[PDB]
Amino acid sequence: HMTFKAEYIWIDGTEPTAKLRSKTKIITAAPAGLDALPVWGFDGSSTNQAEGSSSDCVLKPVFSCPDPIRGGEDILVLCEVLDTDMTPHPSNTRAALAELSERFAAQEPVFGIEQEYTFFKGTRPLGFPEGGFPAAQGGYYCGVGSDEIFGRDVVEAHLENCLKAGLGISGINAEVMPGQWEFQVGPLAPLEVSDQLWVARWLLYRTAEDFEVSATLDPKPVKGDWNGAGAHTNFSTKAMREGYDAIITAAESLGEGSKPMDHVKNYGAGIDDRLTGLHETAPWNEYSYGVSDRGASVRIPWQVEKDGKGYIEDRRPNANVDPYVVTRLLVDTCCTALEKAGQV
Amino acid sequence: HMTFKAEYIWIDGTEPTAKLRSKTKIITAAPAGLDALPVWGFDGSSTNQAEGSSSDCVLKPVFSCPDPIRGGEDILVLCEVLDTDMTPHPSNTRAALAELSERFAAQEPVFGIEQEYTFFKGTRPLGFPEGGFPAAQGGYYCGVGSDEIFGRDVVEAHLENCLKAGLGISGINAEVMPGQWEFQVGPLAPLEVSDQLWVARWLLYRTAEDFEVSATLDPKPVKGDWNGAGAHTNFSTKAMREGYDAIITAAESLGEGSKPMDHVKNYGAGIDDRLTGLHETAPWNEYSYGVSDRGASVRIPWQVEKDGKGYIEDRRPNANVDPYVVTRLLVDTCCTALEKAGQV
Amino acid sequence: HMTFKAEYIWIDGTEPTAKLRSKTKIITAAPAGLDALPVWGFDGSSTNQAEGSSSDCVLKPVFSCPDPIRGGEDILVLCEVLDTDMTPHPSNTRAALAELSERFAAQEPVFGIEQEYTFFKGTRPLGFPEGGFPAAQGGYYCGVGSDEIFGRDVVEAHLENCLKAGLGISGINAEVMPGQWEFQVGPLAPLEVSDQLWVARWLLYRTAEDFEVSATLDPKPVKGDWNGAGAHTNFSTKAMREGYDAIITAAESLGEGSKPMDHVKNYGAGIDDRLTGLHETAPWNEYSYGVSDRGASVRIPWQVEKDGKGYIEDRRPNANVDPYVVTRLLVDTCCTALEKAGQV
Amino acid sequence: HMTFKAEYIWIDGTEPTAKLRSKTKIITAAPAGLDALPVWGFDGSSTNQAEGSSSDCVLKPVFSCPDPIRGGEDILVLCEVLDTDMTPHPSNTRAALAELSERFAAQEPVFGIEQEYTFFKGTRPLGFPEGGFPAAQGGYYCGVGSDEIFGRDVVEAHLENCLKAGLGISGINAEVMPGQWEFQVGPLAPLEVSDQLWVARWLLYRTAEDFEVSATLDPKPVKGDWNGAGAHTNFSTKAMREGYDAIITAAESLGEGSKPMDHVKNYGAGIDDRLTGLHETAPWNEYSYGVSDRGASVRIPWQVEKDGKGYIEDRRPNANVDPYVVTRLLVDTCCTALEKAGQV
Amino acid sequence: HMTFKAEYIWIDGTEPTAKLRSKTKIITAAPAGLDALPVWGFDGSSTNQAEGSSSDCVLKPVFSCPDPIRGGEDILVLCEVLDTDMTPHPSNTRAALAELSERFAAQEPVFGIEQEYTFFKGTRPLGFPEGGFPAAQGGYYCGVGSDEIFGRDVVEAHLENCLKAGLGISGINAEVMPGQWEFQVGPLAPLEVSDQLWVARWLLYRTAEDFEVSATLDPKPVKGDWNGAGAHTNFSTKAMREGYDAIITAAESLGEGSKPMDHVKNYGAGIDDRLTGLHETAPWNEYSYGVSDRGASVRIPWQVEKDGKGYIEDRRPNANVDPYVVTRLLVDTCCTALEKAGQV
Ligand code: NA
Ligand code: NA
Repeated sequence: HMTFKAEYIWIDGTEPTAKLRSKTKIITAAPAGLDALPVWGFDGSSTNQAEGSSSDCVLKPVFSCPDPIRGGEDILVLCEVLDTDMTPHPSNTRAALAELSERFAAQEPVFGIEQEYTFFKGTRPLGFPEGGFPAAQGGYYCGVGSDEIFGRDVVEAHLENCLKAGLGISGINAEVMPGQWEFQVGPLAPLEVSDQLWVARWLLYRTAEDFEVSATLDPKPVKGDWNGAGAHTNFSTKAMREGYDAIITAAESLGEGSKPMDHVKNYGAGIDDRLTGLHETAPWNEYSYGVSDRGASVRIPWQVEKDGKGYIEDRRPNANVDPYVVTRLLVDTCCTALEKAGQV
Repeated sequence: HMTFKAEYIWIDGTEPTAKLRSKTKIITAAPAGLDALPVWGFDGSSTNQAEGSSSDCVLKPVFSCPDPIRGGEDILVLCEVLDTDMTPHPSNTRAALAELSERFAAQEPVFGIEQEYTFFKGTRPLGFPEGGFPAAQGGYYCGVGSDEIFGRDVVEAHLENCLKAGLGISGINAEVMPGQWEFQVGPLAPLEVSDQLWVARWLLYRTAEDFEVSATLDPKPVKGDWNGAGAHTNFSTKAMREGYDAIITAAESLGEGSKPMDHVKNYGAGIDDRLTGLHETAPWNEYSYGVSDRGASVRIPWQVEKDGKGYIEDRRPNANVDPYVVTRLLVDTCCTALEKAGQV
Repeated sequence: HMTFKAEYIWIDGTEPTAKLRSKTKIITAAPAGLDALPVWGFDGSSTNQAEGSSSDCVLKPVFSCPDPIRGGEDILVLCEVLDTDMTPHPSNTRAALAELSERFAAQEPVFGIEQEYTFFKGTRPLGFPEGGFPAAQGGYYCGVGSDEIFGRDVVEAHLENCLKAGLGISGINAEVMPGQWEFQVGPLAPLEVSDQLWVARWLLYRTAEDFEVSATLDPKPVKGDWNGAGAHTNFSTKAMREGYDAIITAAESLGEGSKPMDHVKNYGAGIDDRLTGLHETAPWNEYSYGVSDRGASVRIPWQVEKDGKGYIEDRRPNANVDPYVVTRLLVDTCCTALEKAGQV
Repeated sequence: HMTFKAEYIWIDGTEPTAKLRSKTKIITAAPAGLDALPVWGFDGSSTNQAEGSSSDCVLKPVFSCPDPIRGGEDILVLCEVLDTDMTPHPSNTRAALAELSERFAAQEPVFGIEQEYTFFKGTRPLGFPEGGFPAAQGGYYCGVGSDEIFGRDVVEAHLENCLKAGLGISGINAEVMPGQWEFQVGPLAPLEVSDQLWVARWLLYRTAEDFEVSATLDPKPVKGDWNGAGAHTNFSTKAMREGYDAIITAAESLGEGSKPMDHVKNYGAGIDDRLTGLHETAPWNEYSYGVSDRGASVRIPWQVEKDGKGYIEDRRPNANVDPYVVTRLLVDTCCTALEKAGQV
Repeated sequence: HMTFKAEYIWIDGTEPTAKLRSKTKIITAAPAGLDALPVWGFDGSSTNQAEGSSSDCVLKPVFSCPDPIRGGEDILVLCEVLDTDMTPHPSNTRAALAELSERFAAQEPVFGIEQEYTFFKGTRPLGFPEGGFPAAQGGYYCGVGSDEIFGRDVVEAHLENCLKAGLGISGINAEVMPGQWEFQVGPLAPLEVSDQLWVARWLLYRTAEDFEVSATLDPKPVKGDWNGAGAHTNFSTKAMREGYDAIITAAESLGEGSKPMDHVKNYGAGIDDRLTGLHETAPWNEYSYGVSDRGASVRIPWQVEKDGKGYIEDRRPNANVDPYVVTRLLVDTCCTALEKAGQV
């Protein structure tokens, strides 16, 4: 049997937005999926999962895939973080989703996440001239040419790495702001879409190291009329894919009670800076939904309304949202209302 | 079974000159030609097919070829743009040509397009020294050597890419201005010549990104005696290839009525800057045709006149002309006169 | 017959800290393991193993592995240094360890060494800006991304080289200080852990040459709150892996008599700069041990205390400790105390 | 069936020294040698082969070989230039040589050309320091090492390309001036040597583009005691290869009548700058010949005088001579004189 | 039939120190070793083998090997230089050695040469900072790491090149001065060691060209306490390999009569700058020999004295010595004395 490299990847307890951590384990064993991979540990003081004298943390594999960069038999191992007593660590946001995922498995929730990000070279946006601004927006989005496209080599390398890892990438595109890009993950189950997006994020930062650039998931990287970075989330249940009434209930459910504030205060840090009335999308403090409405909080695509079935698009989440969090909330809110409505 | 990349390419509604757009779709299916390729959509506001609050657009594949850059099983997909009701979008200029292509199919129109372009590095022409001018024109055209040739690495990469894509390239050459180049598409039927030229343009910008340079189809990139960039168009019907009388009819039809202004006002933005009396070609406001006359609006090549059959060359179109448009006008004007004349 | 390259590597007599030396021998003989390798010699005057007019030294191979850098049939040969009468040279610290390894072979001592190091470009730390300081520590440790990760290309290259060399590397990680890294060697027998670590160090310096950077094993490369570089050593015997009783015995033995100073004055040059009271760990001048205490001289991990068996961690050795010396001392102190207690 | 690239190369009508021009034709046909290769055309106004209103020029293939740079099935096509009536264009210097070649085919004339050139980076000689002079000549000629050798990478690539092209190269060497080089073509018949040399020149400029340097055939690139660039020509007939009497006849024919100025005024532009009394060879205004005399206009090598048979070397032609011209003149003068003398 | 490149390499008549010259010959023949290779010629005026009006020189192949740089079937041809009458040219030092080799062939003389050299980037030593000095000597010799090792990539390409050439390289190491290196050739017969060392020298300069650095065999490249470059020579005869009495006769013969001055004045230019009293070795004006004496002119290694048989080491020759000269002088002096002594 063989010796291989295992990259253990986890999420820390940094505030307001948590960060990825990883280290390499050299494993000398007979290959098997996930279940044969050892739990591991690290020092919490260094990752804000203590920054104190009593937290030592345990790494528990939850997802694994091939390491496309290292190649060969090497693998990536996404972990959840546990306390020494094997209970979920307070930073752990996966465990809550797993519970809700299981609770609502009958409805078969499916997600697509459109993850945006912006390239930087140091403090400078990669698409910006030093000490200045590029031409106004219009030619960057879905663009071509050196004048309007920045970081394509990175984006292509990242896309190839994600596919080699087996992640469900449906597309990529260049965004409205120069040096701003998007990739779409899904359609997938709530734990699976969330796990893959974190791994895909890890691949983006990591791939970009070789090109000596940085990527940021900051929602408003440059102040002004320059475009924000979102993480639009597409969501449906079997009933929603079957009929239009479920589609309306889900959209209505998000507008009920404290749910608008409940989601928005968990949809990523600095959300007030990105969600303004004037550009995309709607203000963070009011909820709306509509057909083909890019100004609404939630959009129902024109095809969905025509077909009387489909999915809905939540345009509120920031590019820096935790996928474990956004998926949990939408499943908790929408699926609960659908059960009550009998639209299951 | 396989996963492959599809780059969906389209033309936007930008004024005065429309621009290429592209995004990547990841497709998991059994390969089949074009008809099996899914229709797609995009948000028009970002592409001047709204820049408003109401436009959603549909992508309909019309042409496909291998992606020479990605390689393997990856492909390029040229699309036309439709409204949600599947009617042509106002930006769509292919549909009018497709209609005219059908109307005159018995005459069998064929086109060759000589597409010129100029390399730039930022705001600087690639062949120009920073802050200055190179030696006057004369040694650049069909030249050799580092002193007189700029961007050959890009040009060669681009040509190989076109051929791998299966495009009908007949030749390439270095042009009169330093860092100015030409490639020839044809001979082809009107839709095919127009589609392939658009894909070849897209390949040019995209190929040049890797070399950190820009290409421009601006008709007069440098003011003065420096050469303009045209897209000279060669055109014929079966009757023109058979006999000389149809050639004179074709040449005369372009000078009748409002046809000179009708063509010239669709022959690209900034045509007044390129079409001056003094150098190439003829002034934009007067129509002339002649045998072997490079100062004329339309030239009859000396071989065509010797053989009593051949084609004609329209020297008026700018390098920034829409191929869908220039082909449509020539088919409309020339083929209509030939039908009346009985020369079909 | 065939020719292959052999890199003869040794440790000099430099003070306070000894240095690696190497040269290449071209061998035309039939390959066989270690025993067929010729003894060799060198000039001591140049290596601080004379600095006089009478010392000629003999190189005798003790370990060999593939040269991962040269590749093919080429090999690395680690040697010990002997006088011309074939007795150990005064610089030789392996020979003391070899006697003790045999004397206590029944206890089956095993070591793991966590070897930290810092990248430099000239006098500047690789993770530091010129003339300045980076953001405070926190995001570097086990990090990802260009803002926080420096020297990863070297680290992957070094790790792949160690594994190709067949060395027992258990893991690597990015450390608390920017441009600081760690690799873990073990678990291994005392001479074997010591031999492989020296070869791994040589591989680090040599691999880093290709990237035009430097590595240092200096214990406090930057003054202040910036992290020191250590070589934490994990140690156990069969009795220790069997029971908790040996662990207390092992931990107390290190605190008895002159053993704290006996060890500490051999635990690397400049130890007073790294082992300060205020942060990790304990002052270089006081010995303490405790369960899960990162501030102690010796820590008993929580898993070890829970299982009533395991190993102990000596947090005192500097990154510049000689592994032959630190391993010898721990085996000498702990195994002697364990024998007396009957706990073997 | 297959598609391949054909690079049509020709010589223009520029004065005083004509220049190479080239463009690419994409061919989709079954390969066959030269005769199946299409005639082509170009615009003369841009190449000093019109600068007028009546010249359209015809490209007629006369020689072809593989394209060593493009590789595969791609080829280089050397053409001669014709008027539209298929007669030789005034710039065409090949046709005069072809008449004369056939006229004297019984004597079997053969030529070898030692073609010198100098590398430049912009206005700076590649072997020169910026703003200054290198050490005086002596260590450059046939030298080795970075201090004395400049452009070898270009030189090796050019040689490998020529051999891949099938050209008759006998040798290369580094010349007396730094960054000055030589290659030898031959021994060959007059049309072939001239054709191959032109292709070898074209390959030199073209290869050098990739290294971002220039090559010049200027006879005196740097003024002063720095060495000039010549094109020494080796010439013989069957009678000359047979006997010494023909050699004397050949050597004497060049000194008769107006033949010295007749040749010299066609031996390249700026010949007065290179051919001075003081160094090589003899002054441009006097004819001399001698055995082994490098200061003479024409040299009889010592082996030729020893063997009583051989060839002669004309040391007068500049590096910028047209090979079609020098070969025509030497054949015309010597072969005519040999005929009159009866030594054929 | 096939074509291969032959690089003809020779030594010039430059004073005080001769230089390598080379040119390329293109050969079209059936391959065979040495005997099938054509003699060639060159112009002496350019190479200090005339600097007059009467020398044309002949190249006669004496040694050949594969060209490791060109690879494939291409070869290096080391030549000796002859006058046109086929007698040895005055610059030729090989011919003298060939005579003594035959005269003393019965004694079976054998040589090893340790060839030192220093890297330069322009006028600056490669290991020196611009405008200053690096740390004092001690860590460079047999060193590792970017701080102390300079030019290793060149050294490695060169070593691999020499082995591919089939040259007898026994080892390489880094020397006391930064950017100073050594390779050892031998043990071999006098003509073979001398021929291989010249080819190895030629390969070093040539390999170093690709890295854009220079190598020098200057004996004292930086004035002061910085180390000189020598060419230590190991020498033995069959009798010396058999017994110690022969060893003593050889060491004494070198101290007799005019032998110390005869050798020293032929041991390379600038020997007085390297051979000073203070340091290594002995002053150029005094002869001494001793066992293990690094300060003696000639050293008898300790193994030789222990075993009562072996070789001797002449530490006097400069790195810029002609191997043909040092080997001849050593054979003449020692072997002559051994014949008289009856120790043959
Ligand atoms: Na990050
Ligand atoms: Na030299």
